[PDB]
Amino acid sequence: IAHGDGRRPNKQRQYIVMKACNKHHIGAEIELAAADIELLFAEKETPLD
Amino acid sequence: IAHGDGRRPNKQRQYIVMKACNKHHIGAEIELAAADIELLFAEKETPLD
Repeated sequence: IAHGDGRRPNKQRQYIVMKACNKHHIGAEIELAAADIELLFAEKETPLD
Repeated sequence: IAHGDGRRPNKQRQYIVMKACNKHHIGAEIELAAADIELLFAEKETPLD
């Protein structure tokens, strides 16, 4: 906004802003027993099995 | 919580808690007079009995 005092005039301006992503990583660890993974494949035998 | 810092991720954990039962015992005493039990089985035939 210009005005009538002794101040210098104002040229038009311009702004340039640079933004960037930030990577994030997540990891969870599961253990599974070897007998558990095995007997999911071994055959049905008896009602207690 | 699975997080992206350098420390070791936790495996799965469980607790097994075993509670018990406390037992309590109450006793009160009752006195029946022998002059009072004796007429409980007797035969009555008069308006005083």
